[PDB]
Amino acid sequence: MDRENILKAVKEARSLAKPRNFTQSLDLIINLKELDLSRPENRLKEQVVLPNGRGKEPKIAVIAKGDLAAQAEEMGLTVIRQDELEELGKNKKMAKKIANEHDFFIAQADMMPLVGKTLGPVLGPRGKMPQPVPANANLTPLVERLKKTVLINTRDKPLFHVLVGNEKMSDEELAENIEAILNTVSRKYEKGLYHVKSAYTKLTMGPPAQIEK
Repeated sequence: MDRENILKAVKEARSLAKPRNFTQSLDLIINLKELDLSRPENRLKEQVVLPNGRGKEPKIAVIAKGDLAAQAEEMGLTVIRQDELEELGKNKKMAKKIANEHDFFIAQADMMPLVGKTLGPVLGPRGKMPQPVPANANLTPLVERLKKTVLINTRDKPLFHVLVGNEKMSDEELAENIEAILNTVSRKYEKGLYHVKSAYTKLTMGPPAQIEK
């Protein structure tokens, strides 16, 4: 899992991927070996800020009110104010829709029990429960980080995928994105990257090419 060998598997995944009428994204498949995923201390669940971003920007919703919601409308983010949160509670159709349409949710801190009550049946099963920020937080740092945030999640199984980017990125960029994920498996566990049995790269409709080591 050294650079020149990630760069090689990124290149072999591209070359083997028959071109399509959309920009295919590159997925990383990690196989974990020797770990007990019945103990939660061994389950990886991290937010990694990829250095080079993630291909298309993720849609972000801001459940707030006041200045914090004045900033998000300004940034062009989807704003769900308190009033609109109450109606969404009565309407499970419109609630599964906002959830399946946004990648990340940010809620104003004090609105979280009210989001727990109203949108909670939706986002919680979906894993999109909002990240709380102070009522006076500046959303610009936060939204910057989140535009390049993906989420490693083993749940209970020795296997996971993470998107590391798309076709329109260089091999070098996708190398440093994959290396940013691997450096995280390595940081968690004390034997390090010994728990990576095999690791593959793949385009959306490409074949998978394993990273040599």
